[PDB]
Amino acid sequence: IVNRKVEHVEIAAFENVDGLSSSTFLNDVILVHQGFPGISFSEINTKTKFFRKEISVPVMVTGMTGGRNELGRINKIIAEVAEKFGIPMGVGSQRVAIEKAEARESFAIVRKVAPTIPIIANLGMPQLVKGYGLKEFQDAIQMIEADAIAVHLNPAQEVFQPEGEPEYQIYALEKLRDISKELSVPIIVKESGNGISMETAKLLYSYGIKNFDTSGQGGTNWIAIEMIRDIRRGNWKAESAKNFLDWGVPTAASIMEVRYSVPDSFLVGSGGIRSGLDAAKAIALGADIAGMALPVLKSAIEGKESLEQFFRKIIFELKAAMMLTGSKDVDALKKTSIVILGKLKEWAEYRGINLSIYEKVRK
Amino acid sequence: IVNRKVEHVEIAAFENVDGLSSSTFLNDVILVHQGFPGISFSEINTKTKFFRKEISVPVMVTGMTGGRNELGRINKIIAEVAEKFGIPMGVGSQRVAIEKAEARESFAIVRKVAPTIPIIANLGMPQLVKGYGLKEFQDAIQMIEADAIAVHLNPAQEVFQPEGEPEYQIYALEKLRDISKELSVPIIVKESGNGISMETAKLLYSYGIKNFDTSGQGGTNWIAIEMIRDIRRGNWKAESAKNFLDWGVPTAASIMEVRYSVPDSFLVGSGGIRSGLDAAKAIALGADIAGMALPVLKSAIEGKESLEQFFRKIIFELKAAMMLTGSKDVDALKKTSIVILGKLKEWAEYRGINLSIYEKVRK
Amino acid sequence: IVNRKVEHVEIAAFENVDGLSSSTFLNDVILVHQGFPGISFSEINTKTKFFRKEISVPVMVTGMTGGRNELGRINKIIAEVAEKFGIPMGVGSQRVAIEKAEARESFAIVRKVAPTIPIIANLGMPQLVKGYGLKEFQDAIQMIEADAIAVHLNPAQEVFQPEGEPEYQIYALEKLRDISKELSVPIIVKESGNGISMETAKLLYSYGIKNFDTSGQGGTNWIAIEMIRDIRRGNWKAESAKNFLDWGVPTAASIMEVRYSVPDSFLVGSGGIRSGLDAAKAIALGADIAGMALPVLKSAIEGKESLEQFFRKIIFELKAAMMLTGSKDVDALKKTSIVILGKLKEWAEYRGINLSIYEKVRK
Amino acid sequence: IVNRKVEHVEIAAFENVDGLSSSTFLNDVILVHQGFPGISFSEINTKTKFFRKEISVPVMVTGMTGGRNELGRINKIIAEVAEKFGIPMGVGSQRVAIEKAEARESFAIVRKVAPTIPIIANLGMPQLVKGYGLKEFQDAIQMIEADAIAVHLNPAQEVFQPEGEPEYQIYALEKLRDISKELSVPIIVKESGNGISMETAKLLYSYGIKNFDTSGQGGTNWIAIEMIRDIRRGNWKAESAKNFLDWGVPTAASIMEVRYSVPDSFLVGSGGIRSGLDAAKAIALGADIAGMALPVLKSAIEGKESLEQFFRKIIFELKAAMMLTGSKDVDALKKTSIVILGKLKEWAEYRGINLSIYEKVRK
Amino acid sequence: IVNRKVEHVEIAAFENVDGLSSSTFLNDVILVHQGFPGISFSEINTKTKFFRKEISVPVMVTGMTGGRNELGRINKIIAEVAEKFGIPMGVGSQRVAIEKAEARESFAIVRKVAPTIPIIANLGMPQLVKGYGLKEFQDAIQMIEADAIAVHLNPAQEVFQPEGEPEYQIYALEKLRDISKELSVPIIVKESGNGISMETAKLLYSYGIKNFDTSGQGGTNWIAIEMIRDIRRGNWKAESAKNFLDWGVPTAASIMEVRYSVPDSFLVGSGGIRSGLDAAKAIALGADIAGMALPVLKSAIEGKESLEQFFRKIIFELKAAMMLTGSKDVDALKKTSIVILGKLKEWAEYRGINLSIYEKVRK
Ligand SMILES: Cc1cc2c(cc1C)N(C[C@H](O)[C@H](O)[C@H](O)COP(=O)(O)O)c1[nH]c(=O)[nH]c(=O)c1N2
Ligand SMILES: Cc1cc2c(cc1C)N(C[C@H](O)[C@H](O)[C@H](O)COP(=O)(O)O)c1[nH]c(=O)[nH]c(=O)c1N2
Ligand SMILES: Cc1cc2c(cc1C)N(C[C@H](O)[C@H](O)[C@H](O)COP(=O)(O)O)c1[nH]c(=O)[nH]c(=O)c1N2
Ligand SMILES: Cc1cc2c(cc1C)N(C[C@H](O)[C@H](O)[C@H](O)COP(=O)(O)O)c1[nH]c(=O)[nH]c(=O)c1N2
Ligand SMILES: Cc1cc2c(cc1C)N(C[C@H](O)[C@H](O)[C@H](O)COP(=O)(O)O)c1[nH]c(=O)[nH]c(=O)c1N2
Repeated sequence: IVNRKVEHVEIAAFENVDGLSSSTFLNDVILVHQGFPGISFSEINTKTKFFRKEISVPVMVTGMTGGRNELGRINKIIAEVAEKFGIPMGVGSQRVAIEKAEARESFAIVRKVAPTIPIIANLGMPQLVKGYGLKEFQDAIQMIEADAIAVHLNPAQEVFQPEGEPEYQIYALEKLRDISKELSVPIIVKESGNGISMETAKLLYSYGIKNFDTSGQGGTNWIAIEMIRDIRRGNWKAESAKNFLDWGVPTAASIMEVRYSVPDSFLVGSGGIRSGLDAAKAIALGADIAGMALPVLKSAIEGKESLEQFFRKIIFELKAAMMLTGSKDVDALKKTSIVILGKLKEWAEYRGINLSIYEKVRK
Repeated sequence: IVNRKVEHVEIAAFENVDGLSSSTFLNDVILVHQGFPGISFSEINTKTKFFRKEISVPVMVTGMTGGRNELGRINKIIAEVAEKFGIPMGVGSQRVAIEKAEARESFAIVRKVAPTIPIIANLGMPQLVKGYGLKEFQDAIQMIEADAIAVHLNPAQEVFQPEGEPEYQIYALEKLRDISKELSVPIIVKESGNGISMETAKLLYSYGIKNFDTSGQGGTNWIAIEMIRDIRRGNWKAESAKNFLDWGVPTAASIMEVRYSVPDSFLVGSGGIRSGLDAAKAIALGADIAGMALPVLKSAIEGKESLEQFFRKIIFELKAAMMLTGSKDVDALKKTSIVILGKLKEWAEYRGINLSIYEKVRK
Repeated sequence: IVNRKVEHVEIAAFENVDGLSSSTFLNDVILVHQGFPGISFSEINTKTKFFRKEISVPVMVTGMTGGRNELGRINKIIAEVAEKFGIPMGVGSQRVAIEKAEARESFAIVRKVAPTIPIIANLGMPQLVKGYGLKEFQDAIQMIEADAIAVHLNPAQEVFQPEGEPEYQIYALEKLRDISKELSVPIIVKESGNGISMETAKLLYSYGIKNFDTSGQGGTNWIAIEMIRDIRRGNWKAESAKNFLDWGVPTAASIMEVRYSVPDSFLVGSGGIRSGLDAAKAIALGADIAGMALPVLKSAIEGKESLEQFFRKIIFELKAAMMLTGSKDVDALKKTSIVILGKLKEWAEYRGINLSIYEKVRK
Repeated sequence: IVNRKVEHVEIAAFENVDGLSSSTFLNDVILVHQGFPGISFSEINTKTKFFRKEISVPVMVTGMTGGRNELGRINKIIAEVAEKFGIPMGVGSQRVAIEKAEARESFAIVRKVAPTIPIIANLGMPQLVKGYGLKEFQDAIQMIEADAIAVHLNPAQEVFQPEGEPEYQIYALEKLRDISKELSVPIIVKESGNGISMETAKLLYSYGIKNFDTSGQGGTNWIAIEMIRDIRRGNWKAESAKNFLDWGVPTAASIMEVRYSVPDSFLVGSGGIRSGLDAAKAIALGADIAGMALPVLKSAIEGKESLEQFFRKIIFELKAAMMLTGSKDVDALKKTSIVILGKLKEWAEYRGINLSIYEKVRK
Repeated sequence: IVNRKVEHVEIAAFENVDGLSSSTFLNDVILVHQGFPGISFSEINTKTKFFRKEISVPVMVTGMTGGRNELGRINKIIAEVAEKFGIPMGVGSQRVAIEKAEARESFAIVRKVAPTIPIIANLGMPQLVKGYGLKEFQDAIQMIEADAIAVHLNPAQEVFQPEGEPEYQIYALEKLRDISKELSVPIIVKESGNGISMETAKLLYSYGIKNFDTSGQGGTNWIAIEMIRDIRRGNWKAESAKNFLDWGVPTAASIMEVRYSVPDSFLVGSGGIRSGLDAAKAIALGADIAGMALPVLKSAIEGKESLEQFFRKIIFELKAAMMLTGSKDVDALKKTSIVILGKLKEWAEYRGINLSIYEKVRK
């Protein structure tokens, strides 16, 4: 509590950037109550598959950090709790540990304290245009004995950074498609707060990507975070960032767009998942699991007991929503009755998402 | 800073008239975020055609002023900055310069400091019913070696002015049609804050006019400006003007209406364009270029450095929206995916704009 | 200013009952602006027919009062101004003057100071329920040399009266149909603030009534007026009236319902008409004439000059809406382009108003 | 209603400058209610002396305008109503009419329609600073057969003028003392919205001035008026004027300061007098007469009838305050019981106004 | 605009810490307006003495920064503008430059571009408790050829720092008294936002300090700044700092306390001076000169022209206050009439500041 944290963690944890001027559109999704659930709360089974492993609840912690000692302390807390609950955990970008051996332990610690759960490696898509490839993926994976690797897209954050220029030439996907052949674990492509559209999902699927993490708008606003970095430097790009605070595909729309355009994908619904009711909605809408990042960071900073109480609350809320929809298991929740209203309805109509066909696909 | 400005400039620059009680409907248009853009920021090309010239960015400054020394100094600042950025500039109505030789310099200064960019001349449609014709158009054009001439429509402003009566007999378009035959440059017909409908666009097109500048409601509210002139005179028309503050076709609806009804038009989207994101929206919706007047005037009054900063910000915001839609160039932006929601969707439905065919036409 | 007025006039003029918790739905109707109107302001012709007479402007003052000296003074003001402007005027219910000779002059004064315009007699439907018949109708007409007689429906007001029991049995319409055979002037059936539905209009038309005045919700709220009378008496019906403050067909929807269900009707659009723009919207939507009551009462109380200024304002606003839709005359305004949005659109869709056929019917 | 008014009249009448960010402190003065007044309403006598004449009510209209035709029309309205009510009227500064013969009639009209009441000429102190002398003072008096001449102080307004440099050297008071020797009528020195302090009153009294008009803060805010002129010119002095909007001695404190420091003065209490109750408070606090300017201007603009209703209201409110303090005449109101509270009390204590002796002085 | 600033400068310039939950009490001080000033604006003389030099205006820029290249750039701007306006400038703490030769140039540059005005060096009282002695003071003075050195007190900022333990033992004052013997320039002791009380002023004067800078609460809130640094680190001291946001002696009360307790002091009135009227109030209350820091930093960050404009406004506001109190020079302003009200009057009463004697002392 004396030394400063890296600036992006300092801002995410302590500034007003969660859902700032943005929306998941989850308020436009209603799960229909069943006054006769047909199940017992104690029979509800929240187990599900995550590649070759079984996990205890259809939630994951998505990648955030690593690379300095204090960041390894936060990673260790999150991993210990994730191991206890049987939930998968992604790490943050491993680029610093690829570059510097001293940064490695703040990632490897995760696997030491969480030997059984799925652990998910992380590198950013622009690194593929800047020299990273098969070897650096394998290094990231072996560092934490990962069961998958996430490749993140963050062009909106990069456009509004004080220095910088997003680079997403098609060569990156050509290289990723090559790497996907040689890796021993699956690739998931995720956004970083601005969501995945049907066009992007279909382009990724054409290069062999089958696993996606929506990371839609409505949760951590990385455009807001770069706006605050720009404010702190007296950088005029801050006022430009302000005009883009509601840029991106809202999480509920991105889950519908990826499930509809890639019906057989393995889909993580994330970006603004803050309760187990949000998690249930994301699954019923079409995700296979719900992901969360910021609220886990905030609770882990408060400490291990805070984070265990956080997962207790999320799991309770998910099971309440399953009980009150008569969903005895995760498969039943994916098929349960919903109502779609409001702006989400209008988004799907304009985008050509024929709801009857949608309903069949999501199940 | 001692002498009063002309009354309409004083009010537009310093009273609350920008979007007063009115709306562009641009908030109902969303550009769909592409988390894999397929391009590098440094590859984005914003060049586009403006008649026989290329311009650097698909934006123009539309006509505002001229005719007095202090107005000449604002024109000179705006023209030097436009020249430096490679953007077209319209001047304000040249009627006073046609009438008085001493008023000419405050228009001509534009072409002196901006020898390369397109410069657009300006006369009012009602002058055509009051003796102006071919010679006065040629004179307006020669005064600034213009590349085009804008003919403005402002009946709403004229209805509420303390004095006066709009005159828009069809003879004006008969005369404009004859003129267009003899002129060496194209004619653009523009509104002045209340927008172009399908009926107006089709009537103009039927007299040979193919170049339109929407100047929709949502930006400078000229009904509110005359309301303020009437308030200042103790004139009761002020309360009637109040009842019409939201009169007009909103800029986004007018861009759709003109593009749908006149698919081969060259279309400036203006009226309440206040960021490069608004500009990108207007182009994606169907415009060829985005036009701005009031914010350029306010920054030019602050000075040359303020207006250079203003254009740097608009350009950066337009490039951010192109980067985040995967639009490598202006042609790509015109075909990028959008969502239309809300009142703009209801407007297009009632007006018979078949969205399937809309999407095809805008591209 | 020393003696109290009759209670319903005192409440209407001075309590907050105009539009209380109620809506005309006119905000959902947009008149499409035409930047090239095709006319000059001075050629606009506002003349129209009202039965066998021509009137100067398509607006009428609907019935409000009469029956005491002070009410006769307000009637004289309204009538002299109406005569000067060439606009028709209805009087308030003539029941008291049928009952008492001393109450006659406060009605007859209207024809004395207004010899040329149309003057519309008034009796309530509940008087036909109670045995008024042909002679009392003839006497109401003769008293003011009326050009028509309006029969008002006010069941909502009657239900919430401290004393009240409305009776609206079908034999009253049998009596009215018999009476219509023997009168020299046409009958108009109007509501009193809660609007005419398609069922009510079709029922009235089946008994021979062809002239209707909507008197929809959104203007004077007569449920609110009786709520206030109940409050002043410590009567618990006030809380019940509160629950009905938004009861009734909104003016814009009643115009649509009557014009669609009775396409040949002569239709006054009234209830909450408060500007010339509201008047123009009522006519473009399907009315022949716009009617107003409360704002005329409030201005007449202020005095003759205040009421002349009031009409000047309404007329100017109507002509501005005509000018800015390119409507050279009232017939053109009836066919001008509009947009219907919002709740009005949903109301019409649910009620089976096929908008295509609506547009044809209204013109 | 078509030509613009002179700028300071346009701003005063129609912008929000009455009491802007300023206070009369009259809310800190309570007149003690007397439940047994000892008089009947009809015996109240409001007559008082104004120099050699008797006036009907202890109120005057203070100087505002003149010098153009339209300003002459407002002066004629005020003067005819003042003559009808028996109240004195001052004219606005006569500088323009001293400079230009064509501007004379807009002042002289006052004496033509008001032959009997006191009429007070007006010139500014800055004219004495600039070499106006005895003949220009005599000419200002003769122009309207004035009964007195007011010399106004307006340094605060002059400091914030776009153009301004106030000069208030002691030789002007030497000139004024010389002039006073040779005039046939008395001089009143008044402020212009920022109030007379004890230092200023004692300095003026040392040069022979015995008649003062407080013109304190809380009413028309002339710093605010010049702030608005600076805003309209894009002049940065506007922000400085903003910081001074509450500069000056509040009217109630200026009445106390002048009556205490100059106990034999003839004292007009003005600045923010807006009701007959404010007028009665000013007199009970120590003024001889209450003066008003802005509300008279606003009512005269409305018309003769509006200004007659205005005076009827002020007079009735004054007589109600006289009745309810048991004050049968103006002398009694001057001695009636009051309470001083709040900031006014603290102001007086800090300024060394021994309230015991204050009560004796005021009476 | 790309690299981060040092954290205290980032927070002060761009977070909401000016006057946060604190008050100068300057709103309780009124300068009495003089409607006959007795002077001309052009004759007002703002020159005054600052030790052995004459300065152009009685305002100084107090110490803020230096020690890194970007901090040297801001110092260069402030010193160039200060030299232009003839106003003294203090630098920020020189500790880093005593420690590291590379940090010297970012202070020295001040004397290079400002060869004439008074420059004031700066070290903290905590360096005397640690270890600094005569040579390090001499070195700070020679580094910039200073005309005086300020020694700052900042115990409240130190208490709330994430790492802090303030130490203010009396041997530091013994050391300062010994150093003062051997310096060739005077020492000023200043606070840093929490004000100087009569106890602290008397204690300092007993060790030979004769020059003081109040730096009261109401301006830059350094407990707020440390509160935000604590929030950024997740440090629970932030909630404790919250409870102390309004800790300290308000600037106006600190000026009265130090002038009353040390009547012969040379006194800078600072902490929340934001306009020339604030500056005038501080001088009239008892200060010799008014000091500012934060608004100078914010303008310097915008650029040299912004800073020049900021000083033009301050000087104009000061001269307006001088003009409107009839104060021909600074000595006159120091004796001009005031009113003290409200909490400031209560504070002085409770603290035994006999206002009679106060008046005499301040003059
Ligand atoms: C502090 C912190 C840091 C990072 C992130 C987030 C946070 C809060 N996120 C993005 C994260 O995985 C997730 O996609 C978004 O934050 C949206 O989910 P939430 O709204 O936060 O639940 C992230 N994403 C990733 O792929 N690589 C990483 O290095 C990081 N770093
Ligand atoms: C002060 C000023 C003056 C003018 C205008 C505007 C302003 C702000 N505009 C209309 C302008 O070109 C534009 O169509 C509208 O103002 C809408 O765009 P903005 O919302 O202002 O960006 C205008 N247009 C025109 O064709 N001739 C002209 O003389 C003027 N004068
Ligand atoms: C004071 C007053 C008195 C009456 C009325 C109204 C008012 C305000 N109205 C109803 C009126 O004609 C009209 O239908 C409604 O008031 C709705 O129009 P406005 O919203 O008032 O313009 C009414 N109508 C009627 O047919 N006979 C009448 O006696 C009266 N009395
Ligand atoms: C429109 C207008 C114009 C003038 C003024 C006022 C107004 C409103 N006032 C000042 C006026 O006499 C009076 O002292 C102040 O306005 C304060 O009183 P009110 O608050 O306005 O009642 C003013 N006074 C003066 O002595 N000579 C003048 O020429 C004018 N001009
Ligand atoms: C960014 C910045 C940094 C510094 C300061 C201020 C600011 C704004 N201040 C305190 C400054 O001199 C002054 O006493 C207080 O800020 C109060 O005055 P203002 O309210 O800021 O005008 C300060 N004082 C000091 O003696 N040595 C220093 O190093 C600094 N550093």
